[PDB]
Amino acid sequence: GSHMQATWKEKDGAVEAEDRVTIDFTGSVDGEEFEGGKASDFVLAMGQGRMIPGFEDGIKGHKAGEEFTIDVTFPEEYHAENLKGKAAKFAINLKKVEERELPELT
Repeated sequence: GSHMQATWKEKDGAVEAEDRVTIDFTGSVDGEEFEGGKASDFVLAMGQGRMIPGFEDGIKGHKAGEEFTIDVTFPEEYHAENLKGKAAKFAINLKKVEERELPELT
């Protein structure tokens, strides 16, 4: 299945200004893990997808293959039809942290 819809050009080093890490986590919200209560290949954008104090903490993008637990709650603006206003808790495990650069930065 060779196609590749999305475009990526991330290197193989640590986290950078606006990168994208690969993390797997499992957590609950009000004491009960909802939909996203469990993620394996969670592609986080370091400084793109409103990296909140929670993700910006553990999922810094410095420990490729780490296992940590952080809190996460999405603001009133980050209301995505999938996880909008998700005030929950997660236990994540960092992995592939590279330097993604979709938009041309001049």
